[PDB]
Amino acid sequence: EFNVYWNVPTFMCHKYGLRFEEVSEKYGILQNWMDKFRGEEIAILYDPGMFPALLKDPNGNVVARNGGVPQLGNLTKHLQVFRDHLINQIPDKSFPGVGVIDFESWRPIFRQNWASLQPYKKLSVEVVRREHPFWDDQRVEQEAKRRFEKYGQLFMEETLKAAKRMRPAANWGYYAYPYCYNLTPNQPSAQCEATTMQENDKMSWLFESEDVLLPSVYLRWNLTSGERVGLVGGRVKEALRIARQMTTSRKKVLPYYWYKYQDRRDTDLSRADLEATLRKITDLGADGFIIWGSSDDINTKAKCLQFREYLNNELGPAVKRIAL
Repeated sequence: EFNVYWNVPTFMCHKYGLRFEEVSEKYGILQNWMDKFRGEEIAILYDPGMFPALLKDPNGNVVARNGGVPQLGNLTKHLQVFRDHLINQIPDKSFPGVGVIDFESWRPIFRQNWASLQPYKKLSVEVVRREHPFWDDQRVEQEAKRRFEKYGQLFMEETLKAAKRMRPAANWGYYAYPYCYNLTPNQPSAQCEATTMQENDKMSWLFESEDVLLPSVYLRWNLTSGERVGLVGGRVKEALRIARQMTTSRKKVLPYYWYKYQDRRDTDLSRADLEATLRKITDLGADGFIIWGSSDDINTKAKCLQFREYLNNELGPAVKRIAL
């Protein structure tokens, strides 16, 4: 089987009379009943509970939500808020659909918190310096890294188990794991960075307890045709690699797919990119893919009509002829 899921917030277009019934009626895409955003087929939860995170105010200041870094956070407070969000957004206890937890504040591996996520390393190190003024550099750094990676793990594993316990028939997964970093400043080519694969092997606690793996395979316009396919190919092969190593049960590989170029958001994917990239996901043996969209791209009547036009002339037909 191969299943395509609709995770575009087309519920925002319903007050103009566009209900997008053709998503499932003509193209065979799995869609929540009545085109609701959260329902029996799929539900995404953006930043749920109260994960420790570093936020920057408009005032300029750094706001540390629930500690900033996970070693300074309160798990029980996080877990109770996570409970309220889950209950409200997924009220049905027998929800059998794909459950996606979208949490992107920090990565659980200390090293992977580079570029814009560097402040998490800095503050982790800083706290240890405060407690131990005489410790040498190497020592402080090592201890900072062990505390971040222990509690980082703990926050992620305990939220997944709480979701699994309260909605035991759902297929749960974290958005964007496993990472690969191909065609990125850290790894210029189309293969995943070698250290990240080893780090993915070390994260068996995550991949063993999830049901679905969801690498994000968003295309960029400033790439050649072959690299757009290599971009997808690399990430999905990494996910399939992990999945066939898992021991507790079959894992599903459902890549997150966007119909806009991420570096050129006002341009929808060309027909040639849709075909080559959906053909690649299919050829590799993935179990399906999830079509996503942003609120900012269909928050007006004009944006809804144009999206609906793109859907019926290109996206829909491409999904039906290549994938279903």
